[PDB]
Amino acid sequence: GSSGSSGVKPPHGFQKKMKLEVVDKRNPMFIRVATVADTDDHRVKVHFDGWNNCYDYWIDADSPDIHPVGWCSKTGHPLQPPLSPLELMEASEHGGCSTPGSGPSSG
Repeated sequence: GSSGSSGVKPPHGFQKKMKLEVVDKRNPMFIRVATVADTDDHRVKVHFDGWNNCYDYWIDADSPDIHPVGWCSKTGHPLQPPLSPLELMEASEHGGCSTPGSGPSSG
């Protein structure tokens, strides 16, 4: 492709498959990383890396709570890391025996 030209303007100013610091609705004093899954007319589905998709919610891209990647420095507020690299591992069925990890020693 890449044959021609196509210029347009953004609806709010956000993109998909990107990162952004979102303020936990339930906790306005806590912020974590997010991932723009889908950008609506005037909204954007912010998905918290790890946190069960269910958590995901449609937040206004123009919302004052929404902050760009690096808003922790601007204001100087501490950022909290997302879920563990094992908490997002779903549909993991392990069908096999295991060995006991216990057995002290004394005499």
